[PDB]
Order: sequence, then C-alpha cells, then structure tokens
Amino acid sequence: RRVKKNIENGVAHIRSTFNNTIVTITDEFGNALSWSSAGALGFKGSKKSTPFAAQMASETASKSAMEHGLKTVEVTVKGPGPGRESAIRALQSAGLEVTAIRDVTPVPHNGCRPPKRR
RNA sequence: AACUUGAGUGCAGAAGAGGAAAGUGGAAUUCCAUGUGUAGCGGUGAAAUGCGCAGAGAUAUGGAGGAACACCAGUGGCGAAG
Repeated sequence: RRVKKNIENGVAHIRSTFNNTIVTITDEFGNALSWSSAGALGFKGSKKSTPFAAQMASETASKSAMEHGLKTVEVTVKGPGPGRESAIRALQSAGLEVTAIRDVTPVPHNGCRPPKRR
C-alpha cells in the first residue's frame, strides 16, 4: 500500500563511480522502491570499486525489486566506474529482463569549471 | 612636364570565433522546495576529518542565480599583437 508497487515496467539507475556503485531501482516516474549501495554490503575502501560489489549490489537490489514486484526494467548507467557492464549482467542474471541501455552520463556543454587534476 | 606597374579610390564579387552594445536559448555544477526511499554518501593506495536518522546520498518534478558555450571543430578561419 506504500512500498509494494506492483508494476511490470521500471528503470534501474546505476551510479557507477570510481569507488562506489549505487544501484537504485524504481518505477517509470522515478519514485524509488529500493537501492543497494556497494558500501552497504560491507565492502570498504577499494572493495567498493571492484565489480564484484556492483554484481552483488545488483543482486540484492533486484531481490528487493522483485519482492516489490517488477518483471522488466530499463537501465540508466551513470559514471565512468569499473562496475558498469558487470552490474547489468548481474541484473539480467538475477531474473529481471533488462531491455534498454539509455546511458545518461552528465556531460556539460563546457559548463562549470572541473576540479583540479592530481 | 608627362607615364602607370608601386600605393590608393571606384565597380562587380567573396569568406570570417574580427570588435562593441543589447536580447534569447539548452546542457551541466551548486543551493532551495516537494514526492519516493533507507543507512550510508564522499574520499584514498590505506583510513580520517565533512555531510546524514531533523532522513542525507540515489532518483523524479520544479524554482533560483552565476559562469562557460559539448558535437560542429579542422596544420580550419579572422585580427597588428594580446
């Protein structure tokens, strides 16, 4: 009645940064059902940056997504991390049917000034 | 004192991020407001300060302002250089 959204279609946003991978999964209108951050499975340091943490994060996001009720999601990957391609195969291998890869990484049109390099 | 080649005007054409002033646009960063939602986010080689249970990050819809103009974009162009 509040969180058991029986909906056939959804979308999964994979914030795949360089030292985390947050896999949230939601409906079409963006109201979030659940996430799984890669630091919420006990991975610390550069263990979040491994694709195994993104793989297990897509597994434990898809468990809560399928108990809320989802059968087909689209995917929106965001970020140049390492766990971009492994997380969609972990989402497909956990029972959800991934259809569209609409990659939305935010590119400015020479917008704000970037941070200084190392 | 003549001449027309140098130089300059005319006529017919040509291209250009050349300059100044004003207006409009879209993406992105940040902040604020709201909806969803739970325990982390960010960071490093390693962790900590920092933010977050007053509900942060993530996502969605807006609003605010400021700065710079992805692709085009090229040993391309323009300007005396900057």
